[PDB]
Amino acid sequence: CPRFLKVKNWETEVVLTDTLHLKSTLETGCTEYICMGSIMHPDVATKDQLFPLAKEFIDQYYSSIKRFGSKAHMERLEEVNKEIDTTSTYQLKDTELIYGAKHAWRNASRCVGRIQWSKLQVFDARDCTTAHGMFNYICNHVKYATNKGNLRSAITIFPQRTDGKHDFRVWNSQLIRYAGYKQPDGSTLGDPANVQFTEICIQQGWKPPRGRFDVLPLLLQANGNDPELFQIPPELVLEVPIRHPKFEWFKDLGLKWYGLPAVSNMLLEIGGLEFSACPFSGWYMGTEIGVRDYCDNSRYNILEEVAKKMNLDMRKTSSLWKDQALVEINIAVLYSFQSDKVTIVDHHSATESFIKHMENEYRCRGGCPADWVWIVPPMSGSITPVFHQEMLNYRLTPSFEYQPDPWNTHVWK
Amino acid sequence: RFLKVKNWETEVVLTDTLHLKSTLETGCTEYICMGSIMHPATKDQLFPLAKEFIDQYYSSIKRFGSKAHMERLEEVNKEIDTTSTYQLKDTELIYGAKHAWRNASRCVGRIQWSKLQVFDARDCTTAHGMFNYICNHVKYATNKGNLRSAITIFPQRTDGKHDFRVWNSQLIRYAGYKQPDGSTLGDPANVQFTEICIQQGWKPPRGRFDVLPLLLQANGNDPELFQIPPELVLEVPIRHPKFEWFKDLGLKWYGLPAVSNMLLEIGGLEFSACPFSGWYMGTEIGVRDYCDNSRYNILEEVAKKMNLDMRKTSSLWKDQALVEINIAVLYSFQSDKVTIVDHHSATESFIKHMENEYRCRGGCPADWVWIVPPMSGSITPVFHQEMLNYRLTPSFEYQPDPWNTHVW
Ligand code: HEM
Ligand code: HEM
Ligand SMILES: Cc1cc(N)nc(CCc2cncc(C3CCN(C)CC3)c2)c1
Ligand SMILES: Cc1cc(N)nc(CCc2cncc(C3CCN(C)CC3)c2)c1
Ligand SMILES: C[C@H](O)[C@H](O)[C@H]1CNc2nc(N)[nH]c(=O)c2N1
Ligand SMILES: C[C@H](O)[C@H](O)[C@H]1CNc2nc(N)[nH]c(=O)c2N1
Ligand SMILES: [Zn+2]
Repeated sequence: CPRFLKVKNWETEVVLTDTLHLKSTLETGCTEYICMGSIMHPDVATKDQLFPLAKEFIDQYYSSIKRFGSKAHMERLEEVNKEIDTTSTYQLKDTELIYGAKHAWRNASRCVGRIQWSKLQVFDARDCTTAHGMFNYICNHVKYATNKGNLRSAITIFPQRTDGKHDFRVWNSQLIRYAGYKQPDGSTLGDPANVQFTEICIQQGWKPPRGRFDVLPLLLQANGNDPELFQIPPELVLEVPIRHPKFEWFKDLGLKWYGLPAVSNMLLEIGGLEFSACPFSGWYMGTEIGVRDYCDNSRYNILEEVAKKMNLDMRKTSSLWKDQALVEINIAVLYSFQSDKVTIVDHHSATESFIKHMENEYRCRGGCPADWVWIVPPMSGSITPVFHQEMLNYRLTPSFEYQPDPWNTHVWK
Repeated sequence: RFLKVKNWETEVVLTDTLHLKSTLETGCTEYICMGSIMHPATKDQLFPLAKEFIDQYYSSIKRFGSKAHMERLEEVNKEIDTTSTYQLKDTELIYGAKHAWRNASRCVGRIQWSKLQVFDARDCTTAHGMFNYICNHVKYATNKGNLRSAITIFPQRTDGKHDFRVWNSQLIRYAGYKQPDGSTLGDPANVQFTEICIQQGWKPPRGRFDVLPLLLQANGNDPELFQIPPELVLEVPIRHPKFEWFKDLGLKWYGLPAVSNMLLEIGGLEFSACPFSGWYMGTEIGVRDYCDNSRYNILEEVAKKMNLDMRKTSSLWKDQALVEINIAVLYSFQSDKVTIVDHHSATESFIKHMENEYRCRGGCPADWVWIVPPMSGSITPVFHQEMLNYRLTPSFEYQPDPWNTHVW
């Protein structure tokens, strides 16, 4: 592969140069003959597979702290090696675990908010053994990160995978989501995207309120055991009711959303070690709620109803009634959140900060992998600076990875 | 491998087999994806390519291996052998052009692919000849507002020294002027080209919407300036249906979108000059042309006339101005009976087209980065549609700007 790759920004003519891609550790899905950049998703490690993976991580850790080739470095290599040989695995030091987590985020090519990658509170939950313990750890995470609306980014990391039959898993794909209920007539109540999961919860014993915005319980799996249900204390779930700075009628739509975006279904990979339960959270970009959650057809789909109250001609598409309503919904979301002093970032600010971040990363690190398809906001694309920014995508490690839904893989006891 | 693509909104899955046919590169590797990078012959090189195209041609008319096929293969071989090139049959020229459109992964308008009027200009020898051919193109394709897709194909490349080139990147564009006080009049993207015309004898009206002259190079010679007759250049005054003040902004645009800087490749032959034209998707003008910072950059002005609170980004004043500006463009074109499509309709049609292609062709190369409209992304169906990108020939390729390679 070429040593230097150049990326251009077409708005500003700025050309950046990328050397970091050479450290790419895995497959993107693309080949020389086909590109899969718009494809969403394109058993344990052996002693022999694990050795080089850990050395790679450790070397990079000691390289980061400016102690490469030092005594401490070679001792750590020797200690890890002995440990893998004797136990078929190894344990990270707390310093290494934190470094690993921050760099997983730093390496997340699909994340527009990485400017903050080094401010991340890491909670080490590797001493956890039961689902009840997972519940305590998770509640503690929610409260710390919510911080009465002044959100703080954080991750809680459960014990790594051992044999594969003892994984810890949060079954919710996000810590806080709303329930979805399929009706006999085929209409859905709540968030239609979570019908399947809601049904599992009800099967497992959940008593469903059957409202529009019901916070789902946690479904938590410890040490390969069957999952257990817990209700997050309502007082820990910060919520924001959506109103509009102009249309007094907007609050009549009865809309609200949760303040904490917290992904819980991904697998954290550090130095060959797999952390299958690693809930992490930041704060929302407005479009996530105002465009995707509210206006996707297979989601809350409020476009028509908002358009009606906006009194818009809705017979033609070329009136751009959808577009017009979309803007207002997003003005509302950003407005309601700022008013309740709950941290949120609009897509203009977020994308600008990312360009600054990206430029700094080329400077100091020699690149910054980014997935354009995800970075570019789902509205007003070309009026944000990232639309014009050429990006290179590649997978560096440590990383956050997708993994199978656990209800497909679980062996019930 | 058979490859699957899912739409996430409808959960529809299509199966891609067509991709097994490509030989050209995409730019990506197993380890690096360049999906957002804009720009990622002899007797021995030329024949297999020729063979492939002719083969795929006869395969498409259901006469593969025929006597017609075999002789054509023989004919083409003897010709490359003795002349270091070959000429396409007329039937082959049309097919080749239609399929280069059909394979244009960055084009959302491909549902129209086979309704293409092809003008053979391979008999052209001079820039005057070129100007005449292009004027006929503009007049036909413009058609008094009822636009018709077209392509005009000039002589192929021979030796690289005698190249046919249209120098303007598009047939119709507005001039851009560098002001004393640092600002810029007209289209800032065109300032260099605009300057090259002035440096060639173009007397510029120095307006905000001066149609540039044509700059045509024939057979490798110096290019020559020609003014398109104004009655052939249709334009549209932009007005808004509620904001009566909108017309006072003084905005117009041309009706004919016509790319002239690309290279059409067929059977290993290279047509360096092949202006092609369709009709506009509204966002092209409303979002990109009017509101890019490096372009006409009118968001601020419009937001002013709408009296929006422009202090913080989180008011989305920019987004608000954006939607209104686009409503006007669609409204104006529709009011002047000039063909235009809005991004909602174009994307629907494109998804429909994809379905067609998978069904009858086993796939459809598509560049998600380009297909997704530059505003209101995820409320158009293409946002949620996974696309596979790969390079099929015949194809439209980029080429260097002529002012960087030309020996005057
Ligand atoms: C601090 C403020 C943050 C902001 C503003 C932000 C912004 C975003 C946005 C808008 C997305 C796209 C989400 C979607 O479309 O579903 C995203 C994805 C992602 N973020 Fe960030 N994020 C933040 C914090 C974090 C943190 C703390 C982590 C991990 C430690 C993280 C890792 C990721 C990953 C791995 C994805 C891809 C998720 C997926 O593929 O489903 N982000 N981020
Ligand atoms: C008939 C109606 C058509 C519509 C509505 C349409 C739509 C579009 C749009 C919106 C773009 C993006 C342009 C940009 O962002 O600069 C595009 C690009 C493109 N179109 Fe189409 N198009 C049409 C006809 C055609 C025709 C007739 C051809 C060829 C004969 C064609 C081939 C291409 C190619 C090669 C590109 C990419 C150009 C580049 O890479 O700069 N399209 N089309
Ligand atoms: C760390 C982090 C930060 C941030 N701004 N957003 C996220 C995603 C949060 C999120 C919350 N609930 C639901 C989702 C869904 C939205 C719809 N997608 C299809 C799947 C993920 C995503 C994560
Ligand atoms: C065949 C065709 C159809 C269509 N609807 N649009 C196009 C693009 C036409 C077009 C016309 N003038 C100017 C441009 C520029 C706009 C700014 N871009 C950065 C480069 C291309 C593009 C081509
Ligand atoms: C098909 C396409 O890859 C898919 O719809 C992607 C597009 N870009 C996205 N971008 C973000 N931020 N989040 C998403 O879920 C998606 N979905
Ligand atoms: C860097 C990026 O590839 C560049 O901004 C692209 C993005 N997508 C685009 N999409 C279209 N339709 N037209 C364009 O000119 C571009 N520019
Ligand atoms: Zn790729």
